[PDB]
Amino acid sequence: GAPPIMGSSVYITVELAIAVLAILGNVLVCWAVWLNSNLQNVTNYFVVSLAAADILVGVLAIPFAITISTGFCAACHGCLFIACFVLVLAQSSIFSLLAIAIDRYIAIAIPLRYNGLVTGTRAAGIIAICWVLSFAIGLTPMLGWNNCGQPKEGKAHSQGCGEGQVACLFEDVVPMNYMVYFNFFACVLVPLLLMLGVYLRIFAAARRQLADLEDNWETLNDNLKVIEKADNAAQVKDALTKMRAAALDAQKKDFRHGFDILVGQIDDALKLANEGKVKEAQAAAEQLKTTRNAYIQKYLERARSTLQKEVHAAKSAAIIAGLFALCWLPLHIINCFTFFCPDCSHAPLWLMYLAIVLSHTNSVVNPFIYAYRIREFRQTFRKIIRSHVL
Ligand SMILES: CCn1c(=O)c2c(nc(/C=C\c3ccc(OC)c(O)c3)n2C)n(CC)c1=O
Ligand SMILES: CCCCCCCC/C=C\CCCCCCCC(=O)O
Ligand code: NA
Repeated sequence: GAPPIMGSSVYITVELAIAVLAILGNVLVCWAVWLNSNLQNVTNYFVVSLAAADILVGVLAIPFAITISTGFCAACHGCLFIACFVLVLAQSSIFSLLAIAIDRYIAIAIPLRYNGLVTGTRAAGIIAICWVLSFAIGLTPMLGWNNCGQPKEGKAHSQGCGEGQVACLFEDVVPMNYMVYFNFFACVLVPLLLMLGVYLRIFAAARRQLADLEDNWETLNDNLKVIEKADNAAQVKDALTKMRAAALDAQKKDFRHGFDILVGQIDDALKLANEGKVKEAQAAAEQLKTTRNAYIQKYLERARSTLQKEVHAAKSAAIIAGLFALCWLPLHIINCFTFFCPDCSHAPLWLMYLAIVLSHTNSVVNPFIYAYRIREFRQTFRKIIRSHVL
């Protein structure tokens, strides 16, 4: 049996190395939001509420993890705070993720009423409510759902613990039924499943909007080409009416003239054919071709350009929410095993160290996703390096 101090120096070093990277990267995000006003919006106010949770991980949660690793003697309730504080920071992070997904869903689904729903002051109050709920969910064991009533007297005397003190160990103070049913299934697994469902509606609604533009465009141009080889005066009344319903369906100030000019030329062709004049109406329809291929077609590509921009942000936020579940599921399934298969042997200590270290890594990857995926966060970052390194 090798001395345990050697088998722990690499653990403390990895925990301290991750803590330093968690404090620097996330503070840099909070510094860019305060500096650039373009980064000040409802979406990023939830990013700061998440970066603040990642900062406190490397400031308090990681020092708490190194402390409990020793099993030091302390009051049973004082040990509960050191063991369950990371649950508070993990709860608000889930709330920030679920809040960002809802905000992006409103932007793509209801863009006309987005400015009326979300507000700088309405989002700030949601953050405060989420932080209060995260303390309630995270500190549930301190309200009596703990193992203080049945302390392990054999280990208390072993660490030389005084009267009333116990060996601060997570599995000995936090019940497993709380970690698996109340924390994992209810407060972690269920919220993540909703995030998966909200993101499916976002990408599906975006695809539906793209299909309308192409379908509304197909109904526009292909219907006008029908009248170029027409037969009766009513045969063009159908095709011009098909383009009229598609002109308004696609309209849903640079295009304000563009549609008013094109729809006006359309109505000046129904009546021209409403009187039997088929050849005179087709001549007025070539005037639509200029409008179609000059003053309106730029809108269908600008609207298509904005949709692709908005979806790109939905992927960037979904990548972050996906990386959160990846870093936290291994720890939760280990608990599931210890709780569901008692005949099984408990997971070895070296695997417990990998699951905990992996769960702390989540507090480091988020500042990297903002840069590599958001252009404005990159440039604001770079201005901080240039205006600080010198
Ligand atoms: C809520 C997240 N969480 C756990 O899930 C958890 C846990 N500790 C255990 C099991 C024991 C353990 C683990 C590592 C050790 O040395 C470093 C050790 O000596 C014992 N678990 C299961 N902790 C970290 C203290 C925790 O905060
Ligand atoms: C950037 C990292 C900031 C945190 C640095 C501090 C890390 C260590 C924190 C407290 C360790 C727990 C204190 C326990 C007292 C000694 C235990 C013992 O001697 O048996
Ligand atoms: Na986190």
